[PDB]
Amino acid sequence: VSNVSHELRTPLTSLRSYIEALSDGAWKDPEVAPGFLKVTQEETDRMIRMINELLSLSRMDSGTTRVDMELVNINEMFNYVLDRFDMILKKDDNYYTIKREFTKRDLWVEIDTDKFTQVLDNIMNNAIKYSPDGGVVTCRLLETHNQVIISISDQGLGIPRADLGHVFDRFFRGTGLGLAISKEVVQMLGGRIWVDSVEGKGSTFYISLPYE
Amino acid sequence: VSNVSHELRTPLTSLRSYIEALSDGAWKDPEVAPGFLKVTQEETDRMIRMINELLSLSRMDSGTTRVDMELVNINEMFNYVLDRFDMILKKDDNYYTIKREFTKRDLWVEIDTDKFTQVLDNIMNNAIKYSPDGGVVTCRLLETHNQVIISISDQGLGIPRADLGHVFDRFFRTGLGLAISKEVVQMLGGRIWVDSVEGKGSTFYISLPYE
Repeated sequence: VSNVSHELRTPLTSLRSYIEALSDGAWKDPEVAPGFLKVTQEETDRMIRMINELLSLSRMDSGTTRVDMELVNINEMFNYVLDRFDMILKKDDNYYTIKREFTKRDLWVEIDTDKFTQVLDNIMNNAIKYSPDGGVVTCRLLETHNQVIISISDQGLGIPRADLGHVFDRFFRGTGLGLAISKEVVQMLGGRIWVDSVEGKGSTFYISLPYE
Repeated sequence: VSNVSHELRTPLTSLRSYIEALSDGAWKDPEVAPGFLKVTQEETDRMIRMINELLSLSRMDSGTTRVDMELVNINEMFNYVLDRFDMILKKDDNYYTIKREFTKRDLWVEIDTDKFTQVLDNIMNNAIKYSPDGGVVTCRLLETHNQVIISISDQGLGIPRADLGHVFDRFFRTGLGLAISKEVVQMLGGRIWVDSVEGKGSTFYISLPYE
């Protein structure tokens, strides 16, 4: 599409600029060279991600993806993920807190650990990105009906109620595929994923899993 | 589809390696840094081209590509392209010759100068790259029947007659230049094809409506 290849074109040409800058001499100058190099690094990793997600949406949707399913404890799992995010957030130069509300009963669900961790990641990420003033990101885990409900909420920028359903279609606004990922994955893990937001009260992404 | 994302994945991870190398300190060292940067440069430009080709087949497949058609002199045109290639080959640190045989009647055809230039380029490229022992790349331009015939030949590695037809199918060995040229020429209302004998050589033909 004019869309995808151009959305790949952008960081490429970006990279081209920084690289050109170094090549023409910037590499010799210590005031800019590490910095420019860092930008190049980031752009590259970004593109590898975009590529990989593109690929997973090629193999998952079209649709031959071996999904490694284990009976995992989501209490621990969610705590691991949130730990990693707390670690990235505490070494920042800006500012974010993680408000955990996990039920006191240990829950076990049939999920792919790696693919679900990539889910939780993508959603936490998109949350922090739609929360410009910072503050608290709220993460809940509790059961109902034999749904295990994970919910992740930000009190940042709202989300248009006119477009609330299409957040899960490909590239709806660090890559812009994380939602497509999580939706597809969760759907495959046999759960349901959706969003509820009031502009600009805040945003909340829901995940539901078959409990037993 | 996994193919495309793998052919994009490779130079990316390449880039990652070189970039990482520099970032960890290589930039401070003058013996490797210009060189590593040259690699990064090349890989990046490469990826941009691959993107563009992908995109041109995205607009061509869906036929959403306005092809800017002019009545051009292919004699001069081919001479321009071959001039550029002669400059590229003469400013090299390695070996290649351009054998021009252009008919002495000036021919004019309805073509998109730029897209046909990318054709001639892609094919000349496939010639120079597929000529491991080096030597001469042969470029002919002559009319027949009201065909304008361009032919470009290399005396390098042959091309298997068992798979000789699929050189123009998507991603047969950036790796899309052939798909480009084929599609473009078809769109310019001409015909494109290949004839090769391993390992005598390879020869790409282009035919255009002459009048």
